[PDB]
Amino acid sequence: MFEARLVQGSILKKVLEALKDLINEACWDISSSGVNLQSMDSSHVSLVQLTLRSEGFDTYRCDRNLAMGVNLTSMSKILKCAGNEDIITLRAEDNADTLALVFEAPNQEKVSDYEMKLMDLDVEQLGIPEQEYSCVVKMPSGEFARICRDLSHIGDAVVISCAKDGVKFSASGELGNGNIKLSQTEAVTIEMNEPVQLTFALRYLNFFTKATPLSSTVTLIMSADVPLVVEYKIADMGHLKYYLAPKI
Amino acid sequence: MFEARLVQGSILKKVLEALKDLINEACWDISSSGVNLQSMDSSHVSLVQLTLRSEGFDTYRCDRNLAMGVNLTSMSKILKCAGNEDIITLRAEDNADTLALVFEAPNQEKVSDYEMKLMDLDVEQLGIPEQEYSCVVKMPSGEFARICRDLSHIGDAVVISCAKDGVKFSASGELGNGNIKLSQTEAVTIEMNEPVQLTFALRYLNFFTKATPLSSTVTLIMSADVPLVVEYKIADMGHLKYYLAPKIEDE
Amino acid sequence: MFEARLVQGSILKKVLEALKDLINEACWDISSSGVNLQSMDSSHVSLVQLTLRSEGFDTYRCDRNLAMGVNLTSMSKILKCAGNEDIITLRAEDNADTLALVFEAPNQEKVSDYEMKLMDLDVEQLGIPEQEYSCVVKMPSGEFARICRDLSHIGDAVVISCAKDGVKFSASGELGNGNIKLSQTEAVTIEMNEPVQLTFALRYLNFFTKATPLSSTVTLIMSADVPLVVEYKIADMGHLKYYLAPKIE
Repeated sequence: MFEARLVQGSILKKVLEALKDLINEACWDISSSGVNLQSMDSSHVSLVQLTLRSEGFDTYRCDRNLAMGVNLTSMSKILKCAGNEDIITLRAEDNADTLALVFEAPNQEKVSDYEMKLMDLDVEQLGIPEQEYSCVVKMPSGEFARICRDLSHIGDAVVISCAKDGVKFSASGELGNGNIKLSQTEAVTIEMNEPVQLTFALRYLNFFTKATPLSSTVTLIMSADVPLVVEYKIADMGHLKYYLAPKI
Repeated sequence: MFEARLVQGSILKKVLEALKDLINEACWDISSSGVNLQSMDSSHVSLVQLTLRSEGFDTYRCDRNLAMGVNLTSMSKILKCAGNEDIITLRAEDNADTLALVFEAPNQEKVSDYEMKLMDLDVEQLGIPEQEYSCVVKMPSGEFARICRDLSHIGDAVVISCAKDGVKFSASGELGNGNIKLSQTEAVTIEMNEPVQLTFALRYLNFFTKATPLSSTVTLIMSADVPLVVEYKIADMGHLKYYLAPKIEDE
Repeated sequence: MFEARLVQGSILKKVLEALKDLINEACWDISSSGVNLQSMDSSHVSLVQLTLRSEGFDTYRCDRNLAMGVNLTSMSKILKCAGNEDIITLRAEDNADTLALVFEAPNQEKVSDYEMKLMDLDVEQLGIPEQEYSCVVKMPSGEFARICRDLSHIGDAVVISCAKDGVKFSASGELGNGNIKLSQTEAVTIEMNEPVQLTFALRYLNFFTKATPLSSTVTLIMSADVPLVVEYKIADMGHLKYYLAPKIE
């Protein structure tokens, strides 16, 4: 048996909202420590990793580890049927085949029960090398989303430069060019251990900022020659992290 | 002759909003007791009936019965020109041809006058079978609209099964299946005099829920072998009722 | 060297929003008295004129007159990158080629710098139409926008009839007709020096009401024989005026 009860169900809604634009299907790895999901995006450019610890659920039981193949488009459509204050319960039998989602309204007079067919996917885990923290930028998540949206009107790629005084986002295109300079202060903190200057495709960052509702801050972790990490904390539960390799 | 003054003009706006998605044209029957309208949908699947009693109007005068053929799209375009707090007056001369709508703002500095051409429509007598109240469900109108929208993501048809303790709405499709169970308590009341289980096309129920702004509650009246009634009360005036035949089973 | 600092940058955002539906490219004429723009719209029916006087800017310096050819679509995209409370500075070197727009948040922790390529345009050469103030109506801008939208559901043109006590807006089409009567009082004032009854295309007036955010009042200046003026004041700075001919003449 697998059964997990989450009183703040909107978390799951926001999680699915943050993944379906990027991934069509993926494996949810369920174990006694909680829920882990790792997947390349459907264009095989970026990597996504989700962690939800068992301690963040109001009830959690996992008799046997399972790897559930899920069409995220379908699961997101089902989670649109939950109200933002619903209690959400996931349940799956040993040897999978279907996953049940139960939404209990807080009045207690209405209960919704959805059953989703599970898919047959063979995906193997990619390893994540140890992180080098050359620059770490923590900033309001809405400000980062607006930065990416603004510069994608100028160009298709952003140059992120992190040096002692601050962090700069630059783009260049047919209409001209732009840059946005942030200095350390809705607080902005900058840990610069060695300067970095890297180029990234704005299309993928604009996908990553769909996780903005999960947290009021985002963390950017940059180092030379390794993927940028864009990370959102899922309070008292885990994280959603996106990895993106720099250009050229 | 005909003249009716309605101080809460937004009612008419909401009425037209609730009809234009289902029917294009309809005959407004005007008499001294008030306004009646009945029409099948443009696909002749569902039926709509509207009553606005003369007593719900602040002024009401009708010297001779009229059957006004109205393009509901045009009437809706005109009523979009009224503000939500406008006083709305309808006026028509004996033997019709046009309907006048006057919108008076509450400031009193602005008055709008619209004249709408009427049209010639074929009217087919339709009878309503007396209602059998096998199951009656009263619930918040917003909750019913959300139930219908949620399950139309799962499938195109909803099975409504009504039993002693409660009512269940079920759907099935690709993606899988879902059901939503309501128990008696934003109050939900369930009168089950005999069990009913019927299937209905979610597309038409989704048309019916465009009436949600007229009332905070909706009533579902279900019986075996007779069309479902989905009813919204128009407080202190009348009602909008929608009728939908169940889907026919296979074999 | 041209440099202009505007502490209420949202003015510039609203201006570009009020022009971009109507004009793709136009010349911004910069002089020591300020910023002037005039252009026919992209369909060559209506005329648009913008004035922003130097005194309205908190800083203003113009060493030499410039004619900056600007793609207004590009400029509006850049100005969407400014927040509504940003301080905006425009800057251009002598002999143009690019225009710099600097957006400073008021906390001072964020600064955005955009460089926009200018273009060489062959301007049409236009006079500003003659004025006669036969009738002048001042009214809330939102009410005027609502009148134009509502009647464009009835017909393609509005007949504006002006009398001493009030003004009437009428339209007619295949579904029927409508009129909206305003009397002099969110006040509407009417200076009627000669009676007027004039017809104008609602499609173009509906373009003009995109300037509604710049002002809570709009002024209609009507005459037989010269173009209607629809005017929005840009408070303590200038105006945006739209012109439409009453007749084909």
